[PDB]
Amino acid sequence: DPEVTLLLQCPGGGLPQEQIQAELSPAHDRRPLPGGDEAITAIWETRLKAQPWLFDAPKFRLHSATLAPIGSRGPQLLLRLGLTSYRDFLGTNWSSSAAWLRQQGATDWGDTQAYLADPLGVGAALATADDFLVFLRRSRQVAEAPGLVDVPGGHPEPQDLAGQLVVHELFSSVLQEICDEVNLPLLTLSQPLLLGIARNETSAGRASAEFYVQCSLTSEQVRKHYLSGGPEAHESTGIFFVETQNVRRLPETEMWAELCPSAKGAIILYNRVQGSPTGAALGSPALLPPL
Ligand SMILES: COC(=O)c1cccc(NS(C)(=O)=O)c1
Repeated sequence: DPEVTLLLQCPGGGLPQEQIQAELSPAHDRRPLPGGDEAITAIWETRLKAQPWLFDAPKFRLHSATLAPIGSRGPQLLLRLGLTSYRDFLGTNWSSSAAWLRQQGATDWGDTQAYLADPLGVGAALATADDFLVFLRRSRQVAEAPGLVDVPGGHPEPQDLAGQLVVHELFSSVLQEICDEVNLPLLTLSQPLLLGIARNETSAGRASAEFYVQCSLTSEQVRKHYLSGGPEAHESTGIFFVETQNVRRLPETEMWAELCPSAKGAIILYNRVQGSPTGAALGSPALLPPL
């Protein structure tokens, strides 16, 4: 799957909030463009002159993630974070010259991402009480991956000492996206576990943190909550469910060609970190059938 690469696969079935450190530093920001940031300003002015109702927004930028030696005690992951914006994103990752910027970045900084906004997305493998994952159908009238299948998530907005506040706002925000879009009560939701981080190669390699959340409602109750919002309560145009049994082989189904890249990352990481049993019990041929 060339539109998704894994940057991080978390250990021990996935990492709780309490085992993650963030470092938020201007050292982690995008580098100024070779000819200067005037190019970003130009693209932005042109866009507002077509769509004057648009507004800019801060985003978290992923610089890198470092995993501790496996089976160690103490914090298991360090996320190195800076700040970007919607505007810097439109002017870099979504620019026509994004492939050229990545190459100038290798030359100048030995980093394909150095000239890119790279805002950090979040997504969820969201399981029901009756062992299904939740999927959403994207509007055919939005710009990014129109009419494709997606999982709940978003692009959180800002505001280990501030670092802990940052990690808390990342975990908080995956639950908040589930409450806003799927219309579920917060109290039906487990604390998220981080499964890993995936990169979208169709969007110049911008990264999404992928989480696992369990809901106490059955699929039938989740559908009722979703639909009871009405067309204005969600940006998606439908909801649907696949048995966890059937997620194992989803990359061999015709559904795979319809999944947007960040949802592909969420399913691959769910399969590697939450699926894939290590024990004799869940390893046994009758519980884990071959091929
Ligand atoms: C490039 O953007 C930043 O680093 C940054 C820092 C601080 C605040 C914001 N907010 S906004 C609404 O201007 O996009 C962006």
